[PDB]
Amino acid sequence: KASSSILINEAEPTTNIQIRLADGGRLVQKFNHSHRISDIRLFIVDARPAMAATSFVLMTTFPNKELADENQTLKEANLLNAVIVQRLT
Repeated sequence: KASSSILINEAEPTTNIQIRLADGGRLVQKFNHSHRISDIRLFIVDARPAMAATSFVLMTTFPNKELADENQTLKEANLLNAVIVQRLT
């Protein structure tokens, strides 16, 4: 089952990415530093009813860099910003 319930524990430091829609839509995504952004694929697929065919992108603001994962933990990307911004257009 797509993660979907990816929630940030209230006892450990984890990264949380939020996504807003240019049409007045908003979604919250919480990820763990030891997880792989690949998990987002199942999560998105779970709530991918409208995104079905929407051009979107995910990027962080602090360092101002384009997302970049791999497959292992999330911090391994060296970009663990904790709070990232995702745009939907």
